[PDB]
Amino acid sequence: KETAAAKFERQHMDSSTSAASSSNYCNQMMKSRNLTKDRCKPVNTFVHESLADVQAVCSQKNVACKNGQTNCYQSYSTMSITDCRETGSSKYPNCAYKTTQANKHIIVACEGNPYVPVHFDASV
Ligand SMILES: [Cl-]
Repeated sequence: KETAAAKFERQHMDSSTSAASSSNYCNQMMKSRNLTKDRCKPVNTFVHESLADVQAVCSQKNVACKNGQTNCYQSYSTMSITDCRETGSSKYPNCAYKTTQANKHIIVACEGNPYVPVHFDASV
């Protein structure tokens, strides 16, 4: 079984680019991060910052999670992110995503020792 921290990295980290450079980014990344294997994951955000910078959010601003838990943290800085969401043309096995690039604060849920991101809650 994948660890929670490892799953977060696979689903949400893309430090290799500064930003999505085209409309096909999400189609490509959703496939390669294995988020379309058996069904199309409907919504997924990638963060275009270093792993260290995202990990550091777990010692930034403590805020409530949407679900009412208290282990969420909001980045002090905006970060480059890409939101990927399925479009109406999407039909497994031919998933199709809209790519939306933005610079926004991220909110992550943190757990463990080391205390690291395990869920992507939202951007603001
Ligand atoms: Cl997400």
